[PDB]
Amino acid sequence: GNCDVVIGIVNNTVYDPLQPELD
Amino acid sequence: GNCDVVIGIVNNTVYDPLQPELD
Ligand SMILES: *[C@@H]1O[C@H](CO)[C@@H](O)[C@H](O)[C@H]1NC(C)=O
Ligand SMILES: *[C@@H]1O[C@H](CO)[C@@H](O)[C@H](O)[C@H]1NC(C)=O
Ligand SMILES: *[C@@H]1O[C@H](CO)[C@@H](O)[C@H](O)[C@H]1NC(C)=O
Repeated sequence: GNCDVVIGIVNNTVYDPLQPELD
Repeated sequence: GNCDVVIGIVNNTVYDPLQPELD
């Protein structure tokens, strides 16, 4: 989904640890 | 497994998110 439908929402960054792994 | 063992399996491409970032 996109952040244009959900009734209650917040802003935080999903880490996806692989970026660290790649570098 | 190996592709031969399963029945009705269809040739297709599976995409990996990690490879693009690495390159
Ligand atoms: C009620 O809940 C919504 C999320 O569904 C939130 O945006 C809102 O701030 C809340 N308001 C009150 C008055 O509880
Ligand atoms: C699926 O059904 C068709 C019927 O035309 C058949 O040719 C095919 O062998 C079947 N798939 C199998 C057994 O995986
Ligand atoms: C595609 O499927 C056929 C099934 O007859 C197989 O012979 C062929 O090797 C497959 N293609 C691949 C692995 O690229």
